[PDB]
Amino acid sequence: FARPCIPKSFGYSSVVCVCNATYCDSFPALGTFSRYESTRSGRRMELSMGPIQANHTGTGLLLTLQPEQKFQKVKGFGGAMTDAAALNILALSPPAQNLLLKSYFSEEGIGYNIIRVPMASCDFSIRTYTYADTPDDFQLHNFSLPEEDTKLKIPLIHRALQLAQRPVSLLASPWTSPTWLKTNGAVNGKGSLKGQPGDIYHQTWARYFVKFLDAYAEHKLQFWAVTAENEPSAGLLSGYPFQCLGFTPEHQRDFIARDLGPTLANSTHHNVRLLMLDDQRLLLPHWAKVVLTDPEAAKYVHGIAVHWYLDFLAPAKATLGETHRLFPNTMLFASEACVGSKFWEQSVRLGSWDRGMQYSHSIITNLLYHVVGWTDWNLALNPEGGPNWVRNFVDSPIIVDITKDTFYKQPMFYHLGHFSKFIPEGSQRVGLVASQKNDLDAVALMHPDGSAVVVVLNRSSKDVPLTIKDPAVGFLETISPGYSIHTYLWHRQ
Ligand SMILES: *[C@@H]1O[C@H](CO)[C@@H](O[C@@H]2O[C@H](CO)[C@@H](O[C@H]3O[C@H](CO)[C@@H](O)[C@H](O)[C@@H]3O)[C@H](O)[C@H]2NC(C)=O)[C@H](O[C@@H]2O[C@@H](C)[C@@H](O)[C@@H](O)[C@@H]2O)[C@H]1NC(C)=O
Repeated sequence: FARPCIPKSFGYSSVVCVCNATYCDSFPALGTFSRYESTRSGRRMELSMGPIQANHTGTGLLLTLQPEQKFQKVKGFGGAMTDAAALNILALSPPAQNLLLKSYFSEEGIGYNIIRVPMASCDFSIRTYTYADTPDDFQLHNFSLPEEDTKLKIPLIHRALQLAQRPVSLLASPWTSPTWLKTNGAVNGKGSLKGQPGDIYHQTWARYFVKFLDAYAEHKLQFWAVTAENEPSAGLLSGYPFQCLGFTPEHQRDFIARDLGPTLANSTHHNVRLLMLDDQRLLLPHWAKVVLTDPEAAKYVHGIAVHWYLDFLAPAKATLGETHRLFPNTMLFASEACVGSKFWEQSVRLGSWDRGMQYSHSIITNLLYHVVGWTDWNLALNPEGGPNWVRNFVDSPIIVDITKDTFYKQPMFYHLGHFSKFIPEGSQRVGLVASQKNDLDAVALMHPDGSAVVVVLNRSSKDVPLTIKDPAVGFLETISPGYSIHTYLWHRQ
């Protein structure tokens, strides 16, 4: 049954939806379309229908589908299961925990199909650890998963998979290696692996990845992909305040070529995809050129992961678009995003419409430039945006209010849902052209069954009447209200 949003305002531009132990909000014909609408004024994925008409006339804005122009296939959408997300979720009563996970992972919720999992601690942990902290354990004999994995992350990831109808892909990323493998002997700061790729430090580090995949397999979890390192550029930066491990693109190239690729290929986990970069898109296309023009590294790289944080410095055509033109067979994937990280921003703005529009504007732009997936950061945080051992607080689509056993679903959650619920793995992006200049962001995709989905974000405050033309089925006449977001679905059969 469709239970509606319980709105609550916290003084910002829109409302959150209040969920608790007993209550959370939840969820065509032919010649007919469905519309799902979310507005700043408070509408939350509201369903409505309309006719696909045969003829159309007028000089209004027209968006024409080009279903014969086929682009990338979609891997999917989801978020990260950090220690911080696990702690917050486990601090609710079990019925409330089930409503939180169902929100994300079930068909009654928004159908996430990706989960990013940090390999040992990052800033969103309450302590500083790796899986092999015993000094000079080159053998990795004292390699083990702490309670953070065995009592927190793993059981939650299981509950998620149990609630999913869609098959879920796990993605793993390390922030730092054991400190005895690092030039600087610390989890943070400027510092990289000692020595040079091909050597004992590097074979050990590669072996750790396999050790990690082995331990997760023992608990019956398998990975779709790993990244070669979270934000390699970080550890190049003097003073870096939290867990990091620096690689120049050359160093990453040679690590993948001589150590990490071979070690994964020779393992039971040879089907695991390796993704490179896992950093700002401004580093593209340079990094892809350095890594992929080496045939010894190229043969191990399935794809390129990007983070959104310096987007403003890096227009998508010159970065994502140029990477696709040079390397069309190496998928681009967005693996981390969050709002509220800028020193001047308040970490959590409960009910922020603006932050929701940032998510959807990013997903659309990324999809228009060949990106196959998009992953949020922390699945849930507290009202302060934590916890986080260095107070690097940020926002999250779900905020958990522990002392009240309630959690808030923010507009980011819905802007995300507009994609994740209606764009399953295997969907494919198709062309869409606009009849004239406009302030909308729009993308069209084809489901595996051939049915259409179109998402329209209105970045301006003015209501925009428009028409969507599907070349051999008809016309959808609709209105896109100011600031709103719409998903349209229709069968082309
Ligand atoms: C979990 O959240 C739910 C939904 O928000 C809480 O229950 C709801 O409780 C509200 C008010 O407590 C209730 O309200 C209306 O009717 C009033 C009289 O006509 C009117 O003046 C008022 O403003 C409300 O519009 C609403 O009907 C109800 N929602 C549903 C569908 O249940 C729930 O609360 C607690 O559990 C039940 C038994 C509830 O009715 C309260 O009496 C309880 O204290 C939340 N749980 C907790 C722990 O807060």
